Amino acid sequence: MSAIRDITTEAGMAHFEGLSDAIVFFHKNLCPHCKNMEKVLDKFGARAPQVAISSVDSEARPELMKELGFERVPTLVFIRDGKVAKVFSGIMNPRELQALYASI
Repeated sequence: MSAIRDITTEAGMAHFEGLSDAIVFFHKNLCPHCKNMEKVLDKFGARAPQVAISSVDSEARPELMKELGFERVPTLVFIRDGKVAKVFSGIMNPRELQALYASI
């Protein structure tokens, strides 16, 4: 129902271009807001077992977030069909995570 932890070795474009479904939450150790994303992604994964949610430690891979299109507040990135279908920077709730996901 949850897998939220760094997957830098499975988050490169080289296999992300060949995946079917993947979610990755970008974050930093110095971040009050990043907490909320864990709480809501837990309840999302528990309602969406077929998709896997990990994190990425963006502070220790600042080029990976940059090439994936961003450099800002905590960000949710969504892979579908062997490409990035969404990049969302900012806060969400689980009910809206479900709606965003189901819309992709």
